[PDB]
Amino acid sequence: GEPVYADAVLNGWLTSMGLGVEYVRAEGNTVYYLDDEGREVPVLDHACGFGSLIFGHNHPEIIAHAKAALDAGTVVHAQLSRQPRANQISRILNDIMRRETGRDDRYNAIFANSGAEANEICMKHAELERQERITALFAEIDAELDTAREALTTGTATLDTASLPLVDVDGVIADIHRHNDERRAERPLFLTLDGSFHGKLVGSIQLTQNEPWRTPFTALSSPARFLPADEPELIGKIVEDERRSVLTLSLDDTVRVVERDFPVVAAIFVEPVRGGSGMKTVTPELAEELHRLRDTLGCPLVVDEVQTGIGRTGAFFGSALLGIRGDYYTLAKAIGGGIVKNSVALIRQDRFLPAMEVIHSSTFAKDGLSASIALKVLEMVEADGGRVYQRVRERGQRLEAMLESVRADHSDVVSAVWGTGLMLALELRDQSNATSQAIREKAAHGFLGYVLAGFLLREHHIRVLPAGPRSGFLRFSPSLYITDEEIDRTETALRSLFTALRDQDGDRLVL
Amino acid sequence: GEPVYADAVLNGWLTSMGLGVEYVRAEGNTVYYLDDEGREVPVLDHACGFGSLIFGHNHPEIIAHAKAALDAGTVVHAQLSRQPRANQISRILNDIMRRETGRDDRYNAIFANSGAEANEICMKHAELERQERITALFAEIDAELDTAREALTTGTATLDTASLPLVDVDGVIADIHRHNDERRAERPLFLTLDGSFHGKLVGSIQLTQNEPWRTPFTALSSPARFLPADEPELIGKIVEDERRSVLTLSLDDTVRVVERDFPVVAAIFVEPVRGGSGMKTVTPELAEELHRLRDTLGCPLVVDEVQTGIGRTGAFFGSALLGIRGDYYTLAKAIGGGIVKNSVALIRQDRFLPAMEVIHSSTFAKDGLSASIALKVLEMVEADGGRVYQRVRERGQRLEAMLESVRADHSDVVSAVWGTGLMLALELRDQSNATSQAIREKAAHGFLGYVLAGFLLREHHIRVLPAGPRSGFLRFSPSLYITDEEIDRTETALRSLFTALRDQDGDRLVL
Ligand SMILES: Cc1ncc(COP(=O)(O)O)c(/C=N/[C@@H](C)C(=O)O)c1O
Ligand SMILES: Cc1ncc(COP(=O)(O)O)c(/C=N/[C@@H](C)C(=O)O)c1O
Repeated sequence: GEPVYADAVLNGWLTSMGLGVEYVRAEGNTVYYLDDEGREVPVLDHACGFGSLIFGHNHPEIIAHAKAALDAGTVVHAQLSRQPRANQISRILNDIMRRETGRDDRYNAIFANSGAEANEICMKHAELERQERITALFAEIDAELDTAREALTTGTATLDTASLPLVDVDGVIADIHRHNDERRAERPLFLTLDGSFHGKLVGSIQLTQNEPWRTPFTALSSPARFLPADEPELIGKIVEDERRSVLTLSLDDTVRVVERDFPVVAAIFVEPVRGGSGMKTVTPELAEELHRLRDTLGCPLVVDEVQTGIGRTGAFFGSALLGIRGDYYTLAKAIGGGIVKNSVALIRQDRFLPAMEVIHSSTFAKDGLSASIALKVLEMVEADGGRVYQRVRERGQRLEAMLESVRADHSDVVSAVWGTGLMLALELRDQSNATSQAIREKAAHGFLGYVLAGFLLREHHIRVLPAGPRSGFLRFSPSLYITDEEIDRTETALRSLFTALRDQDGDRLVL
Repeated sequence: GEPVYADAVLNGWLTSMGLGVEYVRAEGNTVYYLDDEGREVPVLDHACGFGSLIFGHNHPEIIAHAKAALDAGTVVHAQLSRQPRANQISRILNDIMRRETGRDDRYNAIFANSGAEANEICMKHAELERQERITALFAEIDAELDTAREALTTGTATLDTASLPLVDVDGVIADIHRHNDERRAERPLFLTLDGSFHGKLVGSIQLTQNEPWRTPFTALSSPARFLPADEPELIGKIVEDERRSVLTLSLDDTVRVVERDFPVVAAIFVEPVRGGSGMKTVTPELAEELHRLRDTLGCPLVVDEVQTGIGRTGAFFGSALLGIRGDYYTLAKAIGGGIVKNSVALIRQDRFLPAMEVIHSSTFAKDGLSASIALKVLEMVEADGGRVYQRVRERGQRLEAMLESVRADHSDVVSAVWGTGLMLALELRDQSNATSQAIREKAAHGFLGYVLAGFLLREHHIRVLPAGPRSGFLRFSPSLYITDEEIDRTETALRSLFTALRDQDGDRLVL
């Protein structure tokens, strides 16, 4: 009961899951904690900043580059001056996306500080595009109203009174303007997939499924409809329910009050590999439903590659690998080199509203230091003719094979292997009906994955963090330097874990 | 017409204002650009990352600490493990606020990546406190409805039908539950001051006055009522207009439908020195209106010290200097040492809802690198018995005196000096009726301050950026190492500028 100033509830909970440890140094795929005697104990990191460390902890090339930038007196804070590195970074991502998609499209870049901040840049730019669409529609409706009032007052046409349910000339027009203004000021919707994770700020959290993370904040910001990824014959009907009309007058002899489409949906968000769903890759059938939706509503499709980008899936863009044709793209995690904080929103130049370049800004965005490190990260992942993607793919295959080898012999406690390249997960079978009270209680609290992670830490010196809404998945997203030995030690560790879980050995698994 | 991938509109605009320059190196209060010959031209930086650089660009102590942290293999990405540096940082801020306010209050710290992110942590925690208050109110209304239905059905009391406008027993209760649920799901309000700047993300931008920055995004998120800072006899009426009622039944013989207060305001936000208002310090009368409002509505008062904190005003907290008694505090800018990105929300432990420690999170938040640099920044500003605050105050006084000396002789084009410590500004008199076409056109576009900044750049090698919604203020927020010579050069530069503006020399001022 001494004074505590941060992290008491968080540390209490980590301690009870068996994850109460302090890492004092990190290098490559290894984090070190101190044992009772003050010796460094090495632990294999499969979490790696939730997929921030494609090149591992404190990669010597990234550290040396950072130290060189600082020794050179890089201008970190040069707001409202020419910062050509922003353009140079966007040029490279532009060239990479052209190469990987064969599409000769150009993208404007807006930088931020976090993946949620890049996603929110896209939500704002989306809303700018919806205000454009709205101004134009309302401009046409005024024209239609002028032309219907000219026809009606002169006597060239008569108002059809069978259409009057939908609301005297001047009065019916006022009632239309009142209905339309009501509709105009209603919040927009965003469309996401079930299990979607797009960040936890006031805007982005509404785009994040995890119910305890989101539902307390529901009232603050525009909501998302979470479209059922696996049951996509239903998406069509869910978005059709969300159609909203404005009113105008239609001239033919006869004038009629008629409904016209109002743009409600600001954007569609998608993860090429679904972090909050336990690393499920978007299927071709779903990609094609999202394309239909985007073409149908004429809002942008935002591809969140905060986690899937910068080579993780064995291409630079996972959207490119899985055929998702986005309008806007977002990057963060690995672009900071595992040491700094950087993010980018790529908005197709044919859609990009130039106001955004001067009405949106951030103190720290586009800083000199994270700009230099981004150019280094892009140089490293592009080096030697794209062989780094090849290494991700071959390490990814080796590690997926091990995970499948383990599932095949422990299918009683493992349902699936999910993901691609080095963004993988094991789905754990429900343990809410477990023999051991200790396990069953943890499973019923949504903690099972954390307990099991605890086991792997204390018994095998392997750092794993769960994913998914009830910690029903074990994440494996290590560096492209993961060795065959480290993969064998992980296999050993998982056979041990899934053998104890089979045996319902609650005393060994739960403290 | 070559391909461009970022910043084309932004660079076009900076070029036309005469601010089209690239700074290649920075040290202390100096930024260097390259002249036509490729020689370094030194420029005095009065912008300093909008007040991020209390210790200047690339302070040797901060650079050396950062290089040591990187060479030690700092664990940057240790998510969901014990990170004691978070607690150690919060301990120090806690001790500093106690010392400066004499209040023995304790604060929980939640870290983020940007000032907007810290402000949005506070908006979310505010909304968590409003959901608590709402659950409790609705719990009591159910009880009052049970007790009114028991009284009415048994016959112990009769329903008074003069109260029925506000909506048969069971039917009037359903109509109350329908009204109440409607109200429950409505967006909350935030209260801010006129000219308020709190960030530009989906949540925070609604809290930011600047109309072109905000009005396009109005539909996305809960709004702010911008309270008139100078006319605070009107605030009372503005907040009273925003009162909203729920309905219940009140038992006496007689049952009556009655209105009860619904909690609508999530939070009050304030800057101790108002960045978006041209560096106006909050007056005691306004501080006391904000205290009244907070005590009256029982929502938290959030003190945004993103810009005013870490010694800028001549104390660590500007709230402490000006007697603002906040519930939550936010810090960012200087805490990154001018090289990394870090922010913190301090929430009073008596109000702090422990769910927030586990339902809110961020990939980059609380990273090892910015944590080590924060501890260094806090060591430096606290060093040698608080003499750093003394130096801010004496440098601040010297620079304010020069700005007042300049206003006194150029009161035709300068209306006021605003701010405190090293967070100062000159208010420029309106130039929309200027003789020179060139000046008048720029003033009418809101660009006057940028034009003048251009002059100071090209004619005197001084970097100044404007503040305020029509760039009607010139900001001066340099490092505590600003020399007497640099202050003299700034005086010379401003006499020159304000003499040309007096002379309406549009050919010298506008390119
Ligand atoms: C796909 C995706 N989008 C957005 C964000 C938010 O980025 P941020 O603001 O944290 O820098 C994250 C973070 N994903 C990690 C936290 C995870 O699911 O473990 C992410 O995985
Ligand atoms: C008082 C205040 N609050 C919040 C923010 C947002 O912080 P961020 O997300 O940019 O890191 C800033 C930035 N203020 C600068 C931009 C200014 O007043 O010009 C700020 O000054």
